[PDB]
Amino acid sequence: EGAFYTREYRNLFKEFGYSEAEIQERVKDTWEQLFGDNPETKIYYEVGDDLGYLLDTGNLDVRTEGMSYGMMMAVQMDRKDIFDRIWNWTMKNMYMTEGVHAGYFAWSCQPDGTKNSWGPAPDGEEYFALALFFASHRWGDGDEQPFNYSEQARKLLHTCVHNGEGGPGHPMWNRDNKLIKFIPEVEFSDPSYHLPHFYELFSLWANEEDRVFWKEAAEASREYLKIACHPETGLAPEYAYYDGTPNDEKGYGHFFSNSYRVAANIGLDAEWFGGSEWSAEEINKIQAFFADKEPEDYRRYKIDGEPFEEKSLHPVGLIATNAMGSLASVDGPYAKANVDLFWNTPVRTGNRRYYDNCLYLFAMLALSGNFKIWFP
Ligand code: NI
Repeated sequence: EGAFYTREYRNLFKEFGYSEAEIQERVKDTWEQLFGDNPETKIYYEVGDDLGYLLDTGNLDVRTEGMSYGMMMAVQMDRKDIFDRIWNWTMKNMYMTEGVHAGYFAWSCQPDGTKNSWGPAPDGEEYFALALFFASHRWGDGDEQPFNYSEQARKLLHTCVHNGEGGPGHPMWNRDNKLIKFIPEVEFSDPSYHLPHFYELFSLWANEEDRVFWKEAAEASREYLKIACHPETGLAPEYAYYDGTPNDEKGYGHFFSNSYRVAANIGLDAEWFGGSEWSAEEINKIQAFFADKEPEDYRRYKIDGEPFEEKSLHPVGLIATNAMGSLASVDGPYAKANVDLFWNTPVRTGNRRYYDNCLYLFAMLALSGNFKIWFP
């Protein structure tokens, strides 16, 4: 039974023999390397007294993926100061009041706040919403907008479901199949965006008129991952059609950066809402696939496992996600090896560090029993 029910979170590092003191130290150190004055590893930058952002180092921009991640990290770490800095920057610079995506958040901005696009990225929105609910529950709603966290969350999820009913906009979920979309104007998806464990919580906390929908989306997403993951290797494509098969029209049909998150998501869903035979077997497949492969040699792979010449752009993120997946198969043949590999992998430095280090901190939180549900 999941932590949602027991309110006890598995400390998998501890269960696998790491000391409580060393785990505590490693979690704090990871946070400090990302959010403190450690220029080589840092991804969070403070602006003035009331702003802050996470920098996508690989593209020199600020993304809703990163900002929503940073808010989730901040609430998990009980850092309202950092949470509010990031959320303030997000509302000031990213929230759109004009155009077909009014009510959503521009997916990419320059560090100065200028929007690079008026298109949103749904995986940002869903992380903003849950981070905001958690903020409301840990700290209480603030008296001034936009710090009325729970209202902001419910408003945002309203738009995600209902956009287009009163205007030219489009929803971020397909209303018929209850699946999250890659972007509002397309009819295909991205397996890594599927967060059934978030949707379960939305089914308790969103506007009441959408609570049944959110339960249905949770179930739809669990079913969708079964068809999207390769049956032998467990590998999911970056983009996939609603039928579960890869969308490779622009090269996103393979196992690469986006896909890494699928294992992590399965891990966290198992911890929060309970294990399943499917999830255990799926993590066992991915870990089996990587068992005989060196991190230095990790590639892009077709989902059937065929390797490309191209190396993984984010091999540390791949390590972190595979290790976080162990929460879904704690007795799995490779579960300990994956957790140990992660323990022995430092936080990343250099221009490509942002994505790896985000996945890294999520894995550190989850594997130490510190990626929690914050209830009202
Ligand atoms: Ni120590």
